[PDB]
Amino acid sequence: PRKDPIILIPSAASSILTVANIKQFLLESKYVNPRNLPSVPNGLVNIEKNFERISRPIRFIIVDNTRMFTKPEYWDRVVAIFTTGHTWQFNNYQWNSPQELFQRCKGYYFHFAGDSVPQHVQQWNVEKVELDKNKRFKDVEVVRYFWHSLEKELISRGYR
Repeated sequence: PRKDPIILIPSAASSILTVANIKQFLLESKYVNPRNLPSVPNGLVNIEKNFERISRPIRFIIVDNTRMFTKPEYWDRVVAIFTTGHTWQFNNYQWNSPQELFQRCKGYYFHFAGDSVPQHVQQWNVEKVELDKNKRFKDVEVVRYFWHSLEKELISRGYR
């Protein structure tokens, strides 16, 4: 696949990662409360990543909505989905049940250490990732691990 891959990150009130704070997190390994940053009017951010195990840099389109999906083939480009924990998140997705969706797209569920994971989310085939509420010294490693996790997924989906 050669078009830019897509990461879906819609948000709910409880979301700890949204399009508003995802760049700071993934590029600077700096976690910031998303309500304390400028909103992103179009719900779209771009991030370029140079992976160790992929030759060319990869440019991600990271969106909080599915308005860009004007042809079904856009859905084939979705390589990761951040989940809010609401099952209604997927209602308008090409694959709208979590079982099918997370069999073919990598899912993540981020939450604060100490906060319980909803039972239905625990059952989903998504990777649960914890962040400290009040310490930030682990963030560098969490982000390194996230990128490694995503790199592995890209290689498996044929990105070279």
